[PDB]
Amino acid sequence: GTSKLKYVLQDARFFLIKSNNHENVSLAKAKGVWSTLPVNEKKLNLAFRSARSVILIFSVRESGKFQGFARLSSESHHIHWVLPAGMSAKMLGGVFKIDWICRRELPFTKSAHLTNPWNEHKPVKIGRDGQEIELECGTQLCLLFPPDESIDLYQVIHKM
Repeated sequence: GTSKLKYVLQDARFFLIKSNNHENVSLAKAKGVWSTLPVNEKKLNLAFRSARSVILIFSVRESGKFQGFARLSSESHHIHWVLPAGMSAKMLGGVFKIDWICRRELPFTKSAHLTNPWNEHKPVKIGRDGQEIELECGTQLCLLFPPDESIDLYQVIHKM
């Protein structure tokens, strides 16, 4: 049901994560980890100390979809990521642990009614990697995803 999910999302912060390939999101779902660029790694570390839950909502560039969402379980710490033209293995060296909340997709067509105040009220799908999503927009976006019956939020709740 949605009750435990709403509990996890209560007073959470939300960040849009953009990945240039599906390979890295699949790796993150398999291994429960994410790495980002230092500007964003600093923001997420700050946010992790500031809020009961920090939620990353993932979208693979050009997929037209979100691929799921997850809660930070740690700050970064120093995996075989697939690097784009220009990115370095040292820039992605900081590794966050994450607990997936939903590994199911949501097409952007289903989130067209949600605008993000922190990105000039553009549709929530629009945003650079690391863009923060305002509370109400982010909560509604998470609730649009199909429920993921493989996930038991009980152990997620037993970390907050």
